[PDB]
Amino acid sequence: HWGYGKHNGPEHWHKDFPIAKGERQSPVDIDTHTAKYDPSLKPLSVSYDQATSLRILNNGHAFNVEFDDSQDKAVLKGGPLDGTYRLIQFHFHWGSLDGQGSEHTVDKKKYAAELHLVHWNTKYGDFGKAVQQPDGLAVLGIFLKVGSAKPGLQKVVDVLDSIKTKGKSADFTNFDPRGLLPESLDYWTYPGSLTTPPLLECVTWIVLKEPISVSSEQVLKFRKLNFNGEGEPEELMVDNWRPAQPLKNRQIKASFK
Ligand SMILES: NS(=O)(=O)c1ccc(/N=N/N2CCCCCC2)cc1
Ligand SMILES: [Zn+2]
Repeated sequence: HWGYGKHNGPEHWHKDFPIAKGERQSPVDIDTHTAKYDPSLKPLSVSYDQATSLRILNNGHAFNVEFDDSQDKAVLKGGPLDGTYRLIQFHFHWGSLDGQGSEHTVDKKKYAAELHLVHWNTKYGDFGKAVQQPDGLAVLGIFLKVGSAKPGLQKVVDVLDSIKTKGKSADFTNFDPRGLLPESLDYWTYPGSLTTPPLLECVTWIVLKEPISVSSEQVLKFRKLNFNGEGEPEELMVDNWRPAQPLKNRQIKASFK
């Protein structure tokens, strides 16, 4: 099966999933000088005050914090979006070292990690139907740099020892994702894809310019997770990021400056 190992990583994915070589793949390098400011872009509206987390899951490629998406609660709207996108899960990608880990890059700069808040367009009724549409998902991407701790991340970090290995889950209620948001909602946006198989071309990407800082100790605990299941040979869950893909016929737009 696909993964991030020595034999099944991103450069192999195209054999099982040929849209890996498609026209709107993610992530990309954000060349900041060529992104154009679009005065028609609206402020992002992030309304997470009623978000209801339920569980955290090691899915073998990352960990997902899952939400109740059966009511109109945590939604994302505005920005470049038409309509209303509901939060279903968040997860991260990260490196073996602080100098790599992000999926998007900024002028070729890699960050230590990247948070993806995944939302689906309510017009399609559920997530599984949304991923089949060109405007089905909106993923809010947030860079992580290593410096001062993020206090609103620590609840996630501390539960990680309970989901060390693939398939493990733990109840995870009352987690407030507002504690993961940088001060500014300035962003870049472009049309792209899921960054893991099946690599579907269904995402409006919204990448915040301002990173969040997390501590070395916090990111070190991400790197103690395992890709393998319990009782299998230990493979640390590190470098679970896809490299930048060709921009092809795409423009990245900036909400600022
Ligand atoms: N890394 S990412 O945010 O682009 C992302 C978000 C969500 C994803 N969910 N993928 N699934 C795809 C198969 C269809 C339904 C199950 C979830 C995959 C990748
Ligand atoms: Zn992701």
